[PDB]
Amino acid sequence: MKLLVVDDSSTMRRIIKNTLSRLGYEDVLEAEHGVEAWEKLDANADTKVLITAWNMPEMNGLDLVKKVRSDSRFKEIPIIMITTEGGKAEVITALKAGVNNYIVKPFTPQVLKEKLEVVLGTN
Ligand SMILES: [Mg+2]
Repeated sequence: MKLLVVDDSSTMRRIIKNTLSRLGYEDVLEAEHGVEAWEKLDANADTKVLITAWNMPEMNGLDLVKKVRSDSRFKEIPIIMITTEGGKAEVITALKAGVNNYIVKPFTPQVLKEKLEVVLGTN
């Protein structure tokens, strides 16, 4: 169960990684921007779950998600967006692009655990 977590906020990366860890998910690769996230996906196609923010330089997560969905080896990859984009327009925009679960920032560590548990259960 190989996860890639993409967020330009290093403390958010920390929280998601620790929370994944507490749910029994240890094989987490990180990225800061959509470009590095795409290169990582592209070079490590055995990745199982993409977790991405939206707002970031060097390609936003929306364009990251569309680029992932268009790729022939990532059509069924589960995509979780974790974003401050709480507006429904953005939720709609993102499900349209291929986002499968949407978690809205901000959250307590314990709220993130409950919410990731809903999507991923434990491993
Ligand atoms: Mg936040």
